Amino acid sequence: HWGYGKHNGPEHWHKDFPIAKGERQSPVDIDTHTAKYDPSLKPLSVSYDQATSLRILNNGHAFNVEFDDSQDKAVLKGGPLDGTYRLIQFHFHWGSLDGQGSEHTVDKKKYAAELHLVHWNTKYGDFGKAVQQPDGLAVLGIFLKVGSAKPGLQKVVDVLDSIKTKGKSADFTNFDPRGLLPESLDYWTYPGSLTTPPLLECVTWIVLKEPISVSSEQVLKFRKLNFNGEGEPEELMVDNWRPAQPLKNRQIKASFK
Ligand SMILES: Cc1cccc(S)c1
Ligand SMILES: [Zn+2]
Repeated sequence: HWGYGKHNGPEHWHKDFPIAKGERQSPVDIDTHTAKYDPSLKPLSVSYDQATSLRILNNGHAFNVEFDDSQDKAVLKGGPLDGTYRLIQFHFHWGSLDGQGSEHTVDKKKYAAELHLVHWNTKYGDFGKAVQQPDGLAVLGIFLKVGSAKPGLQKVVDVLDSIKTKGKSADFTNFDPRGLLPESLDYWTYPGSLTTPPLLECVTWIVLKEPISVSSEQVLKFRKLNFNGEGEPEELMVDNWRPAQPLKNRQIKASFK
């Protein structure tokens, strides 16, 4: 099955998921000089005050912090979006070395990691029906650079020892995702896809310009997770990023001058 190694990595995924070579795949390189400012973009609204986390799960590809999405809590709206998108989970993609890890790049620059806060369009009723629609998802993408620690991330780092291997989960209540946000909500936006199989083309990407800073110790703890299950040969969970894909017939728009 699919993964990030030599024999099952991104260059292989198209054989089980032909949409890998589709018309709106993600990630992409953001060429800052050609992303035009769009003064019709409305401002972005991130309302996370009532977010209710439940659990953290090592899925053998990344870890997911999962939210109760059964009520109208933790919503993203405004910016490029029509209507309201509900937070369901967040996860990260990261490298084996600080020089690589992000999925989107900015003028070919790779950041050490990238956070994806995944939201579904509430007009479609739940996540499963939303990923059958071209405007079913909105992903807020946030870059991480290594410098000062992010205090808001430490509760995640500290729980990773309890979900080292594929299939492990842990209770993870009362985590506040506002502590993972940078100061500015200036962003780039474009239509794209999940960056992991099944690579579905459902996503309005909203990629923040301002990275957050995490410490070298915080990211080193991500790199101690495992892709394998318990009792299997150890394969460190590193380099779980897909490289940039062809932009094709797409324009990237900037929310800021
Ligand atoms: C499940 C899911 C949703 C959105 C983006 C990614 S990379 C994955
Ligand atoms: Zn992702």
